[PDB]
Amino acid sequence: MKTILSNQTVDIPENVDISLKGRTVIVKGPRGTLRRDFNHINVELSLLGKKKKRLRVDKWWGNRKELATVRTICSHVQNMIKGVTLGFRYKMRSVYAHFPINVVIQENGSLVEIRNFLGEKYIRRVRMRPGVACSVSQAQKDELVLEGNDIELVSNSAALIQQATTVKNKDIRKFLDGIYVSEKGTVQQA
RNA sequence: CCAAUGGGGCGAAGCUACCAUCUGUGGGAUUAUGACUGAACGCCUCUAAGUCAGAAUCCCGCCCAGGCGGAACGAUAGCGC
Ligand SMILES: [Mg+2]
Ligand SMILES: [Mg+2]
Ligand SMILES: [Mg+2]
Ligand SMILES: [Mg+2]
Ligand SMILES: [Mg+2]
Ligand SMILES: [Mg+2]
Repeated sequence: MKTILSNQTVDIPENVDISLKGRTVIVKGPRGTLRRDFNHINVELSLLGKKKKRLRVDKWWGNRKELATVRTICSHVQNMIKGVTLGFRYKMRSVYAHFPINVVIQENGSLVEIRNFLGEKYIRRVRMRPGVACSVSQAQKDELVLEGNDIELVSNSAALIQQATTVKNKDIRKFLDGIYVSEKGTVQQA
């Protein structure tokens, strides 16, 4: 079955300016700008109102798979609003039974060195995605804080570190060592 | 000198032996898999749209040949313009 119309709307905070170049969404906020291209989805984007702006997503004559893309766009656009206003802050804890995991931040938070992971002599060097900054946590021991405006870049950056410290040829239910994503917050709490 | 290389010792050059010696190499997309964001299904979800890492595999490189396939350049005798 094709549905005549399926739509959803997004509310834009006053401090965020959204402009459309076709299906390219440009969100400008206090923390910067994010541009995402949605040309791989056949939807219709509309900006409504002037005082309280809104973004509308329309899908005319959509089957089940095409209808599922309508909310996906809204959620991405909301994350972009969240990124440019509050930012994204993933925290990671390093877990170890015997060998402390030493983390050194280089290149202004764009490179992470991991040493002595399960006692390995090999040094792991993880490169953060552009626009993502890693830093050791002054508040807690054995913790990292990744910050950025793009949720996917920040969360991909953290996945790289988490998968860098993988245990091999052991029972990973026993050998639990590794750095893991422990919290998903925002840079500015508001 | 002859004995169809008379026999035997040592033996140049050449050839030749893991029986001596030397040299044997880099990327790309990715598989399995593990994940990101994320609906579908207000939650969840590696998947649906989008995204990441990924290998004796695969393709290429390096290497071997070099097409009824080209190229630049030289010189061109009764011959070119
Ligand atoms: Mg064992
Ligand atoms: Mg005789
Ligand atoms: Mg001899
Ligand atoms: Mg590769
Ligand atoms: Mg996959
Ligand atoms: Mg890849």
